[PDB]
Amino acid sequence: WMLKLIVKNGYVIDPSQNLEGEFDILVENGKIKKIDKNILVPEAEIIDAKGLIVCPGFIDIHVHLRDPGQTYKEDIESGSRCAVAGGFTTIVCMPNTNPPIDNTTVVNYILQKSKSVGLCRVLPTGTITKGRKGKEIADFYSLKEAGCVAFTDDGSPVMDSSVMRKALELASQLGVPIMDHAEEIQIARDGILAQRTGGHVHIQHVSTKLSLEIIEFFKEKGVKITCEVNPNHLLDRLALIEGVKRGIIDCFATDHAPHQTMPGIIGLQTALPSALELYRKGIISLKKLIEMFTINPARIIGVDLGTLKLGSPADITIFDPNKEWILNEETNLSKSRNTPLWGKVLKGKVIYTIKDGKMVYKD
Ligand SMILES: [Zn+2]
Repeated sequence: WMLKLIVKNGYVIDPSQNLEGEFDILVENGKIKKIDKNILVPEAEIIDAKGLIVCPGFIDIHVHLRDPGQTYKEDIESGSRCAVAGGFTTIVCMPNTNPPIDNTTVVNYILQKSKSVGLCRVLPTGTITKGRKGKEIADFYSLKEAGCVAFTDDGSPVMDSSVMRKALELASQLGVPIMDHAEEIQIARDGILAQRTGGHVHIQHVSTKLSLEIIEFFKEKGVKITCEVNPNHLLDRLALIEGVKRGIIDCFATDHAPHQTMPGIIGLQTALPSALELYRKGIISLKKLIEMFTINPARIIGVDLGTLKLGSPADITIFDPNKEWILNEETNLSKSRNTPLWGKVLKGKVIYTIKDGKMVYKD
């Protein structure tokens, strides 16, 4: 047993606290104890983070773990390993498993599997409708009480506006978001219903300038609408890039989508170097990049993660923004390989991931 850990010599960035600079972090018994220039205490393990960025552990709010149902493509274990290698300490799994996440048995399965794997926290979402069939609303209260943090029929958009409106009403009562998603009309419908219900809607896919302008319209009017983009897809790509620059897009989300034969691509391990390309091209600041992986996704799902506040669980990611590497058979932790980044030089690499004060990944 080791009780204390010092992360020394790193560049700490914690946007939730407007904190940034060359600081050490003292972790004691799994929680953040002190952040200061220079810390040294006896009987501590020391990580030397010189030349690295130290930030809250990343949160990935759109992952397909294919478990249950298609576990030859990915499973909770392999997806969890991809996630911590990518710097993520918390991942949110989508409910289009087989069977789908529409009852408490499936929720329990995912939570028990995740506890047995012991790498990142896996938060389940539930379906909006029973069987994702689009007709009959699921039991949100029971699903939420079992652990679901959001609801979506992901895979297939909810088509009936009356179903979406009911879901947003129930969601508003429970304080959780609905995740959704011809594109432009659906986003407008969701914003309008979010405004009328007081519900929070998260838009999972935006591909056009008009879509971004509509979202920004709703955000300016104070509607609880947020959206995401997959950094791996950024390299209407140019319109998306402007949306990121202007702050319309709240968060990066991988949409890790394992396949073995739009197209969905795997993404957990490459999210960071992809995002860092936007930083190197001057599209976003480093602080904004970290926000979009930490505090912003944390706020979208309403969890007290994505910070380095004192007393918080010590979920910490430590990365080298300039380290070149390649996603290939030597580094891939997924059961699938479906990404146009396969075999290409990436720049930016997680070096350590720490969850509850324990090193769960090391480069
Ligand atoms: Zn999806």
